[PDB]
Amino acid sequence: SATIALNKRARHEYFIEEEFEAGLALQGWEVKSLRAGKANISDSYVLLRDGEAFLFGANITPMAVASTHVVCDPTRTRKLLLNQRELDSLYGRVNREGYTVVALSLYWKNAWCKVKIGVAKGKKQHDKRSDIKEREWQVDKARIMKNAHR
RNA sequence: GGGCGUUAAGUUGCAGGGUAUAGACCCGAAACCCGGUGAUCUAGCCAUGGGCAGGUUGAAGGUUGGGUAACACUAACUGGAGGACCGAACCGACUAAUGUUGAAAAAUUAGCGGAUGACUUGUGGCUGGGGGUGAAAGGCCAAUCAAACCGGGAGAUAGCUGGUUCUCCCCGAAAGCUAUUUAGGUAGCGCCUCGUGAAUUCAUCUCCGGGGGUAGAGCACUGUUUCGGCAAGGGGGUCAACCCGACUUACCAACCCGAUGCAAACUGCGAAUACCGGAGAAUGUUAUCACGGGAGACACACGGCGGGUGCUAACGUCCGUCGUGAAGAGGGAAACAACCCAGACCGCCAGCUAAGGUCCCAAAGUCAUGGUUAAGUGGGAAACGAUGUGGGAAGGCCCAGACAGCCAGGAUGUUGGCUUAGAAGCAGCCAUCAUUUAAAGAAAGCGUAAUAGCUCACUGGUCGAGUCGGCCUGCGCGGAAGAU
RNA sequence: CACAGGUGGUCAGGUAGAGAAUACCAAGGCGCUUGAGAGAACUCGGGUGAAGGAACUAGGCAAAAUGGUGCCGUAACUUC
RNA sequence: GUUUAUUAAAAACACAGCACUGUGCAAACACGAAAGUGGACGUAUACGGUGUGACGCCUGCCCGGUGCCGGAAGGUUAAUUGAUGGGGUUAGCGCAAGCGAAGCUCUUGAUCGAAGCCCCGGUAAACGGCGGCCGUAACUAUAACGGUCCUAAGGUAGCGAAAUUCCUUGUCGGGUAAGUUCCGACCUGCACGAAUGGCGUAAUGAUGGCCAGGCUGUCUCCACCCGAGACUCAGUGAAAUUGAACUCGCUGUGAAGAUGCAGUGUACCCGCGGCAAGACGGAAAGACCCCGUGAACCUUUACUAUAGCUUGACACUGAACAUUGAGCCUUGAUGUGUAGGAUAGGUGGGAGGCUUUGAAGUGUGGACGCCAGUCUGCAUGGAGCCGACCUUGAAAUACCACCCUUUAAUGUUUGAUGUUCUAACGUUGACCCGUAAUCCGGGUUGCGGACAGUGUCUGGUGGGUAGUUUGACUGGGGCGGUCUCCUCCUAAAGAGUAACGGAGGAGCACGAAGGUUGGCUAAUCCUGGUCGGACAUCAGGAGGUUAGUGCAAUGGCAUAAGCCAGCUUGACUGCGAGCGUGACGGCGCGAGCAGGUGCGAAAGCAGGUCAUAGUGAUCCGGUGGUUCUGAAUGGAAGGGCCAUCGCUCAACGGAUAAAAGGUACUCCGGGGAUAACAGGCUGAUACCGCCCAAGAGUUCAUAUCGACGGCGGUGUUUGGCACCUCGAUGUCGGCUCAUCACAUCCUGGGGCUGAAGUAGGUCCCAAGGGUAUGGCUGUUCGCCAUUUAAAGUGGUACGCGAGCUGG
RNA sequence: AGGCGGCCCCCUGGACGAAGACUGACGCUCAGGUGCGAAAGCGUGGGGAGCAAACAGGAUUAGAUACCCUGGUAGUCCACGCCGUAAACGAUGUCGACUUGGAGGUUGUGCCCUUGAGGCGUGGCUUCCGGAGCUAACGCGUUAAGUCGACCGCCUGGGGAGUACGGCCGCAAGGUUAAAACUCAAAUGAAUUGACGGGGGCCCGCACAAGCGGUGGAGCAUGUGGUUUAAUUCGAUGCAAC
RNA sequence: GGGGCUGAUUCUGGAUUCGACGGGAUUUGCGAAACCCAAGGUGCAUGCCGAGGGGCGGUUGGCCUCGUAAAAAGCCGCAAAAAAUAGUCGC
Ligand SMILES: [Mg+2]
Ligand SMILES: [Mg+2]
Ligand SMILES: [Mg+2]
Ligand SMILES: [Mg+2]
Ligand SMILES: [Mg+2]
Ligand SMILES: [Mg+2]
Ligand SMILES: [Mg+2]
Ligand SMILES: [Mg+2]
Ligand SMILES: [Mg+2]
Ligand SMILES: [Mg+2]
Ligand SMILES: [Mg+2]
Ligand SMILES: [Mg+2]
Ligand SMILES: [Mg+2]
Ligand SMILES: [Mg+2]
Ligand SMILES: [Mg+2]
Ligand SMILES: [Mg+2]
Ligand SMILES: [Mg+2]
Ligand SMILES: [Mg+2]
Ligand SMILES: [Mg+2]
Ligand SMILES: [Mg+2]
Ligand SMILES: [Mg+2]
Ligand SMILES: [Mg+2]
Ligand SMILES: [Mg+2]
Ligand SMILES: [Mg+2]
Ligand SMILES: [Mg+2]
Ligand SMILES: [Mg+2]
Ligand SMILES: [Mg+2]
Ligand SMILES: [Mg+2]
Ligand SMILES: [Mg+2]
Ligand SMILES: [Mg+2]
Ligand SMILES: [Mg+2]
Ligand SMILES: [Mg+2]
Ligand SMILES: [Mg+2]
Ligand SMILES: [Mg+2]
Ligand SMILES: [Mg+2]
Ligand SMILES: [Mg+2]
Ligand SMILES: [Mg+2]
Ligand SMILES: [Mg+2]
Ligand SMILES: [Mg+2]
Ligand SMILES: [Mg+2]
Ligand SMILES: [Mg+2]
Ligand SMILES: [Mg+2]
Ligand SMILES: [Mg+2]
Ligand SMILES: [Mg+2]
Ligand SMILES: [Mg+2]
Ligand SMILES: [Mg+2]
Ligand SMILES: [Mg+2]
Ligand SMILES: [Mg+2]
Ligand SMILES: [Mg+2]
Ligand SMILES: [Mg+2]
Ligand SMILES: [Mg+2]
Ligand SMILES: [Mg+2]
Ligand SMILES: [Mg+2]
Ligand SMILES: [Mg+2]
Ligand SMILES: [Mg+2]
Ligand SMILES: [Mg+2]
Ligand SMILES: [Mg+2]
Ligand SMILES: [Mg+2]
Ligand SMILES: [Mg+2]
Ligand SMILES: [Mg+2]
Ligand SMILES: [Mg+2]
Ligand SMILES: [Mg+2]
Ligand SMILES: [Mg+2]
Ligand SMILES: [Mg+2]
Ligand SMILES: [Mg+2]
Ligand SMILES: [Mg+2]
Ligand SMILES: [Mg+2]
Ligand SMILES: [Mg+2]
Ligand SMILES: [Mg+2]
Ligand SMILES: [Mg+2]
Ligand SMILES: [Mg+2]
Ligand SMILES: [Mg+2]
Ligand SMILES: [Mg+2]
Ligand SMILES: [Mg+2]
Ligand SMILES: [Mg+2]
Ligand SMILES: [Mg+2]
Ligand SMILES: [Mg+2]
Ligand SMILES: [Mg+2]
Ligand SMILES: [Mg+2]
Ligand SMILES: [Mg+2]
Ligand SMILES: [Mg+2]
Ligand SMILES: [Mg+2]
Ligand SMILES: [Mg+2]
Ligand SMILES: [Mg+2]
Ligand SMILES: [Mg+2]
Ligand SMILES: [Mg+2]
Ligand SMILES: [Mg+2]
Ligand SMILES: [Mg+2]
Ligand SMILES: [Mg+2]
Ligand SMILES: [Mg+2]
Ligand SMILES: [Mg+2]
Ligand SMILES: [Mg+2]
Ligand SMILES: [Mg+2]
Ligand SMILES: [Mg+2]
Ligand SMILES: [Mg+2]
Ligand SMILES: [Mg+2]
Ligand SMILES: [Mg+2]
Ligand SMILES: [Mg+2]
Ligand SMILES: [Mg+2]
Ligand SMILES: [Mg+2]
Ligand SMILES: [Mg+2]
Ligand SMILES: [Mg+2]
Ligand SMILES: [Mg+2]
Ligand SMILES: [Mg+2]
Ligand SMILES: [Mg+2]
Ligand SMILES: [Mg+2]
Ligand SMILES: [Mg+2]
Ligand SMILES: [Mg+2]
Ligand SMILES: [Mg+2]
Ligand SMILES: [Mg+2]
Ligand SMILES: [Mg+2]
Ligand SMILES: [Mg+2]
Ligand SMILES: [Mg+2]
Ligand SMILES: [Mg+2]
Ligand SMILES: [Mg+2]
Ligand SMILES: [Mg+2]
Ligand SMILES: [Mg+2]
Ligand SMILES: [Mg+2]
Ligand SMILES: [Mg+2]
Ligand SMILES: [Mg+2]
Ligand SMILES: [Mg+2]
Ligand SMILES: [Mg+2]
Ligand SMILES: [Mg+2]
Ligand SMILES: [Mg+2]
Ligand SMILES: [Mg+2]
Ligand SMILES: [Mg+2]
Ligand SMILES: [Mg+2]
Ligand SMILES: [Mg+2]
Repeated sequence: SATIALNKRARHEYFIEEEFEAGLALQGWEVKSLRAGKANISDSYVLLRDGEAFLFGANITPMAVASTHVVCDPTRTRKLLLNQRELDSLYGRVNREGYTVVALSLYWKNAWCKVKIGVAKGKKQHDKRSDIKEREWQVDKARIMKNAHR
C-alpha cells in the first residue's frame, strides 16, 4: 500500500542522455521500507567498481515490524545489477571525465522493485542558459502573439 | 407384520392427600396509575405600604476668573451623582470552640459581609405535580422532592427475608444427571416414603462363561534422547601463513549398527479389581422391578484411596469410588461436626469388652525377664558434621613387639636452568627417574630482600596389648530465632 | 414543653461621644421556679505569665496584636 | 450581587459588552386539544432562542462525518388509481369429460400522484475536526533544509511540567541553614488553544497557593488564678439497651481473635470517684461490592409508537378564457431482406366492385423528399389510367377491408400550472346598533379569496412526551474469552463421569467420490537410461504396510473398507419384528417380508459415501397432489393428510413479528452463597539464616564477599484461597501512651582478623536501661539540613476515633 | 501642503488686473506653542456593484508559501472620531534687492480704422531651451544651485541606528526626542574608458530555411579517452585535440 | 501487564524482476591432476648417500642444477605508496 517513489531533484540539474532500467539485490532485513514508502535516494550515484555496480550513500531506513535490532544498515554498498548486453558497454561512456551515473526512482513495476539509470554530466557548471531559454521562449511567444494578433 | 383395544364394573355421595382459578400460609417493599387537596414557610411574580441611626469620599453640570477669535482647556467656588467606602437596626451564614436521648429535629457565644439597592420587609392576590417556580444547586413547592402529600384498584407484587404454636408411633433421603435470560428457582429422572400386583427375582458368595488395554512393563512403530563403532565432508592446525592448503581436538555431521532412557494426546505386552450374563448352596421381614398416591432436594464439606488443575500450598478448587458429618448421641485423640472405636426402645446402686489406657490429677501393672536412650528427645522440621554411642559382617596391621607415646637419622647429584628482585622446595611450570638406599624430598608444610632456617615425609631405636579406618544398623547431639 | 428560638408598625430622657453603637443611670421594670455545702481529676467560659518567638501543625486555625480625630507624609502600577 | 433552608459561597451561577440565528406583526415562540391569553395595548435602534462574559491586543486552517440553508433534470415512493391479467360460481355445449356468455364476486397491481431521501452547491461566532516517519551543515549539537503516505486539512497569533504534564521531586536559578508547595525561565505539550474562547489586565474577593515584618501559651512545657458544671447533703427525677447469669488472667482448641470450653495461675463478698482497651459496646435489616430475567429517573444516529411539525388526496368549494388526455363523426393509412416500371396482396378466393355507387392531363400552392419516386390536390378539359411482371428466397396500392411497427379536421371530451371575478369562507380592517359595554352578535362597506384554516386518510419528520429489554458462565464483578456439534487424553482396563484443564476440527463435498462385476496393490531408497534436472516418464532390485482413504483426530482396512475399467441409477416405495441410546423431546442399528428395479450368468449385493461432525423443536404462511371435510343444499374462497419450501433464532431445546446505555442525585429486597481493610490457612515470591567450593583477596578457598546449585526457618512485604463478619468490626497519616519479642542502633562480655594504637571489619552472648530535632511533603517511606553515645527491625484491628483530629 | 476632474443650486476662502483715494512702517523671520496634513491602519455605526492582501484551487516550477489563471474576505464608499508617517520631491525652508535673451502656453489690461483672425506695449502665473557667472561635475541658470542681506532648522564618515533605555504622544499599530560599547577604512556623488544586457535600431558570413550529400545504423581503416599493463616512453586535453 | 489490529496487491496459494552474482545441469575441446598403456621418437639414464640457491629474507621440507663435494629458480615480507577519474566545489 505504497505508491511510486521518486528522487525528482536531479533532472533539471544534470544532463540526461540515455536511460536504463535496472534491478537490485536487497540484502536481508530491509525490504518493507519500500513497501511502506520510507526511502532516501539523496545523492545516490552508482560508483562503477569491479564490473559489479553498487549503490552507496542511500539511507533506506529500517522498518519497525522487524524489531530495529538485528536489521542491516541504512547505508550499504548494495550490489545493483542489469543485463550484460546493456551493462558491458557503458564503462566506455561513463569512465572518461567527471561523470557518475545516479539513481532516479525506486519505483516498482511487474510487481517488482526497481531503480532507474541515466548517465550524468557535471555540477561545476554555469547551469543557467537552458533555464534562460524558457523565459526567452515563453515571453517571446507572448510577445509575438501580441504582435501577430495585435 | 406392526401400532393402539377387546383379560376393566362404574357412577352419586361423605371424610380426606394434592393440583387448578380466585390474594390462596401469614406480615413486609421502592415504585407505576386514577381521582382529589395545598403557594399562611419557601421559589419567582403582582398591586399597595414601611424600613435604611452616624460619619466620610467629592462625579456631572453651573457660576467668579484666566484661555482662544470663538470653542477647546484650566484655576479656585458651588453643586453631592455612587450596584462607592467605614459602621447601627435589619438581613446574611464565612471561621472557630460549645451544643449534638442539646435549651433549639439547626441554635447560643465571639469574631465576620451586605447595609439608598439586582436591597430587605408588612399584609394581601396569582403559579399545580411529569406540573409549577428557579442568579439553574437537581435546590424548593408546609420539618418530607431525580416527580409533594390524601383516599383508591391494594390483599399491587416480591422466584428473595424472618417467624408457623399439642403429643405419641412408623420408615427415612439428596446436594447428582441432563435442560433452563438458568445458577438462590422449577420441571423430568436418579434418591425416601404409602398402596396394589408380579416371577428364585434382585442381594452376598465358590466354580464356570467372557470383552478389556489401567497399574506395572516395553521400546519395532507416532515421537523423544545420551554414548561408542560405522561415519560423507567440514568451519581449527602445530603449518602455506601467496599457494593446488603441512590438516584432526572439548567440534558437527544420513537413512545407519550395539547399549541405555523417558512418556496423559506411544503399545507388538499385561494383571489386580470393577461390571455385565449363565449354574448352584445357604440367608434376609421379597431386601426386586412394574403401576399408582404424596414428597423433599437440586448451596454439600471433610477423611482415606487412584487422579486433573495449584508451587504435589491451603479448612482450596473440580470429578471418580467408599465411609462417616449433615441426619448420629455414647467412649477415648486435653477441648476438637468429618478423625479412631461405636448405632442412644426404657429402667437397674447388674457382669463382659472394643478403641484408647493401667504413678497422680483420675478409673486400673509403681508386674515380669531381655534390651536402647542420658537428650527431659520421648515432648515441632532436615541437607550436613562428629573419637557420643549399642549391635553386627568383615577386611590389614597383631607376639619374628606393630598403635599413638619417648629418643635419633633425615640427603650428594641439584642455586636444575629459568625469571623473579636473589631462585635453594618455596613466587613460578617441567623432570621428580636416580649417586649413596639400613632409611633420607629437582621437596608435604610454612616464612620473608632469597634467605637463614624449621619440623615433617620415610625409616631405625626405646617400650609389652590392642588397634587403625571403611560399610551396615537401632537410639540420639547440633543446626532449632517471635511478638500478653 | 411556662424552650437561650422566631414577626411587622408606633414614642426615644440626662451625662462623654459623630450616633438609635457602646458605657453608667432615671421613669418604669424584672433579679431568670430547685436550692443550699465543700474548692478533686477533668470539661466549658475566662485573666495573666519567666525566656524563646510559628519552632505547633494540613495550613498562624485559634488566640493575641492594630484600632479614634487633626496635621505631616505616601510606591511600582492604571482603564488616570 | 446570588444560590444547595439543615455539611459545599467557590474557580460555581448571573451580569453589562459582543457574535449568530429566528421573527413583517393575526408576528416569531410558549401555556391551553380550542376560545383567547401573554409577547405587546410594543413593531427590527423591538422581541425571542442559543453561544461566550468589562475593556486592552486579538478571534488562524478544514464543509469529509454530522446537522441546518437554499436548488429541483433524473432515481426513489405512500393515500388515491382497478387497465391488464389470475382462480369458483351459471345460462349450455357437455351423450360421460371439458369449454363456460352478463352478473355479483376473491386476487394481482400497469397507469396519474407531493414532501423527504439519493443528488447539487453553500455554512464552523453551527455540532465538530487540526499528522506521521526519514535524511543531512564545520566530525559535537540538532535541523531552516529535501524526501513521500493518508486525510477535508495538519495547531499559526499568544502560551507551556500549568487549575491541566503520568514517567516526574523533569532541568536551572532566586527565595531557605534545608523547599514533593511557591516564584521565574527552559521544551521533550502522553493528553493547551482561539468564542463549549487564548494570552494579558487596574480595581475588588468571609477566595486558591506562598514569603516577610509586629505579635503572642499556637509550641518547646505548662503554671497558678477567675467563674459554671463535675462531688457530698436535701427535693423532683427521666432515656438508648437487655435470651439468661454465681460475668478473673494466660496458652491452646473451636463457623477459624472466648464473659462461659480443656489445662493451669490468681482472686475476702460488697460499694465510691476517675480512665476508656474488651464484651466483634449502643444506635442506622451496609449506602461501597454484587446475585434480582427487583425499581426509579436520565441520554442517543438502542425497538415500536406518539403530541407536535410538515407533504398530498377528497370534503368544506365556485363560474369564462390559455393549455389539455384518452376519447369523440368516415378511414385517409405508412410500407426498402445486397435482389428491385418500386410506396406490395396476415389466415384466406386467386384475378375488376369500377367503367354516368362520374379515372388521368399539365402547371405545380401542401407533402413521404438517399429524387427513385411520390399520399398529389385541383384553379379554365365533357374520359381509360391498370394484373401477369422487367431482377421474381417474398406479384402490385389491379380485385373484401374484422383497418395496422403507423396519422387529421370539425364540435363533444377534463388535471395542472395558468389568469380574472365574487357569491362560499377569513377579516385579532374601518363604521353603526343592542348600550352604560373596545368582548360577542347583527347590519353597512373595504380588503383578501377558492388559497388559507379546519376535518378524515397517508408519507417523510420527530428523546418534546411514555412503555421497557440491555443475556448468562465466572475461583468476587466489569474486561477479555467461552456457549452448538466431532475424535483423543484427562477418564481410575463395561458404560458414564469436571474445570475459563490439554492439542485439533465441522456449519460441507460427492450424479459419482454411490451401485454391483472383473481386476489391481503400497511410500521410501539404490542401480541403469534422452534434453533427467534434487526429487517427474522407464526397467530392475531392495523395501513388506512405515503409503492411501474428497477434510480434523481416533478406531479400522489387503477378501481391501484404497487404485482402475465395464454398466447405467437401490442417493428406491410401504413396512419392520428385536434391540443399544438418553429425563423426555429424541437421534442410532437393523435381520426378514410385499411391489417394481439395477449389477453380474449365477449363488449373491445395494434403503448411500470406511464409521464418527456437516445442523435447528414449535408455531406462522406460500406451492403441487389430495373424490378427507366443506356450518341449508350444490360448488368452493378457506381448513386436514401427503410431498415439500422461507432461519450465523451462533446466547444453537430457540422468553418478541423488532430492542443500547449512565447513576458518586440514587431507592428497595437480600448474602459473607461473593469482593475492599482486618482475622485464619498457607509460604512459591518477599525477608532472614544455614550448604556446597568458581574465584577474588600478593603466594594461600572461608580475614571478608562468594557467579553455578542446595536445604530450612520464623509468619513481617507483594501475592493465592474465599472459611468468620453485609440486622454493619471505621480503613491512610499524625497527635497520646505504655508493653512484649530479639534476627541488636549504642552502652556491656568475649572470640578471630589483611587487629601495631586511634579507630575499624564480622560473627558468639545479652533485651535491663536509652532510642532526636527541623524543611519539603497527607505521607509512614524518602530526600536533605543539622544533631547524636545511637537516631533499631518488626508484631500487637499495618497497637491506639465508646480519647482527639479529618490534611 | 497633501490634494483638487460629470452638472446644478446654497454658503464661502483666496489670487490677479483697472485707475484712483486712503492709515502711515502696522513689516520680515520664528525655538517652544496651535492648526491642517496622502494612502494605509484603528474605534463607532451604516451601505456594501466592481476591484482586491491574507486565503482556497489549477498550473508554470528542480523547488514557488510568488510572478499567470480561477474564485474570493479584511478594506476601497459614507458619517463621526483619533492616528500625524510617505520619494509629504522641484530631494531646491521663508521674504527681499539686483544681473544679458529667445521660443511658447495661460489670464488681465492701454491705444491705433481689430473693417477680420490684427499692431506694439506693461502687468500675473507657468513650461522649454540658453549666455554671462557658479558649482567636482551633472546641471541649475530673472522661478539660480549667481551676486548679497534678514532671521530659522539641520550635518560632522559608513555600519551600531534611526535601534536600545528613559520621558512625553495616542485605544492600538508604532509615531516622538535620541545614546553607547564595538567593528571594519571604506560607504559615498558625477564622469570616462572597456566588457556585458533575456535594452535598442542598423549591417555582415553557407551562420542561417531554401536544395544536394554523407556523418550518427552494422562491419571495417586511423587516432584518442579510459581498462588491462614489468612497461605498453611523452605531448596534443570543448570551443583552438582525437 | 493482559486483549485486538498491522508482518510483501492473493487476501486458502504456485513469481516471468528475459536482468549479468553465488551454486547446479546440457552442448565442447585438448593440456594429465578430468584419464591410461611402452610401442611410433630417444641416451650414457633413474633413485637412495651427501651438498647448494636472485643488493636481502620466505614456501611445497622442496621446483632448475651436482657424483666424492659447491655456483644458478615461479610466487610471498622490508619497498616504487604501483589512488588509474577524485566524487559533484571551489581557494
Ligand atoms: Mg398391527
Ligand atoms: Mg364416592
Ligand atoms: Mg381428597
Ligand atoms: Mg442567604
Ligand atoms: Mg458555608
Ligand atoms: Mg457598611
Ligand atoms: Mg455599600
Ligand atoms: Mg447535579
Ligand atoms: Mg422541603
Ligand atoms: Mg409524583
Ligand atoms: Mg406518578
Ligand atoms: Mg381492583
Ligand atoms: Mg401488599
Ligand atoms: Mg432405622
Ligand atoms: Mg442453553
Ligand atoms: Mg440449579
Ligand atoms: Mg438467587
Ligand atoms: Mg409403596
Ligand atoms: Mg502411562
Ligand atoms: Mg407411587
Ligand atoms: Mg437451598
Ligand atoms: Mg454444586
Ligand atoms: Mg459433590
Ligand atoms: Mg475421599
Ligand atoms: Mg485425589
Ligand atoms: Mg491439599
Ligand atoms: Mg475447600
Ligand atoms: Mg455417602
Ligand atoms: Mg459422634
Ligand atoms: Mg491430641
Ligand atoms: Mg438403636
Ligand atoms: Mg470383665
Ligand atoms: Mg478434673
Ligand atoms: Mg488411680
Ligand atoms: Mg513392674
Ligand atoms: Mg612414639
Ligand atoms: Mg444600648
Ligand atoms: Mg423560667
Ligand atoms: Mg474551679
Ligand atoms: Mg492572654
Ligand atoms: Mg497582676
Ligand atoms: Mg511568654
Ligand atoms: Mg513548623
Ligand atoms: Mg513538626
Ligand atoms: Mg485567622
Ligand atoms: Mg481579641
Ligand atoms: Mg459579595
Ligand atoms: Mg437567592
Ligand atoms: Mg450544607
Ligand atoms: Mg462561563
Ligand atoms: Mg455543505
Ligand atoms: Mg455538515
Ligand atoms: Mg420532489
Ligand atoms: Mg474558529
Ligand atoms: Mg469559512
Ligand atoms: Mg551531522
Ligand atoms: Mg502534572
Ligand atoms: Mg511555575
Ligand atoms: Mg481547552
Ligand atoms: Mg473549540
Ligand atoms: Mg464470684
Ligand atoms: Mg485466643
Ligand atoms: Mg460471649
Ligand atoms: Mg453507691
Ligand atoms: Mg464507678
Ligand atoms: Mg470520662
Ligand atoms: Mg469502653
Ligand atoms: Mg454481644
Ligand atoms: Mg454495633
Ligand atoms: Mg442487608
Ligand atoms: Mg441498600
Ligand atoms: Mg394575541
Ligand atoms: Mg426515554
Ligand atoms: Mg451474570
Ligand atoms: Mg472475571
Ligand atoms: Mg472408558
Ligand atoms: Mg474400569
Ligand atoms: Mg468413496
Ligand atoms: Mg471387485
Ligand atoms: Mg466419510
Ligand atoms: Mg358447503
Ligand atoms: Mg364432499
Ligand atoms: Mg352457510
Ligand atoms: Mg433460550
Ligand atoms: Mg416468538
Ligand atoms: Mg447466610
Ligand atoms: Mg462465606
Ligand atoms: Mg457460610
Ligand atoms: Mg488491601
Ligand atoms: Mg484479607
Ligand atoms: Mg509452614
Ligand atoms: Mg520458597
Ligand atoms: Mg594461605
Ligand atoms: Mg563464610
Ligand atoms: Mg473475624
Ligand atoms: Mg458488611
Ligand atoms: Mg449485630
Ligand atoms: Mg487517619
Ligand atoms: Mg541475641
Ligand atoms: Mg569481639
Ligand atoms: Mg528496651
Ligand atoms: Mg525491660
Ligand atoms: Mg503473630
Ligand atoms: Mg493498628
Ligand atoms: Mg508499630
Ligand atoms: Mg475502640
Ligand atoms: Mg477532608
Ligand atoms: Mg497715494
Ligand atoms: Mg516644533
Ligand atoms: Mg483612507
Ligand atoms: Mg460599515
Ligand atoms: Mg485572469
Ligand atoms: Mg521622516
Ligand atoms: Mg519632486
Ligand atoms: Mg524633506
Ligand atoms: Mg519643501
Ligand atoms: Mg540655461
Ligand atoms: Mg554646490
Ligand atoms: Mg538663493
Ligand atoms: Mg525606533
Ligand atoms: Mg568603463
Ligand atoms: Mg551594455
Ligand atoms: Mg539549404
Ligand atoms: Mg556523435
Ligand atoms: Mg558508422
Ligand atoms: Mg606521453
Ligand atoms: Mg615534457
Ligand atoms: Mg580532435
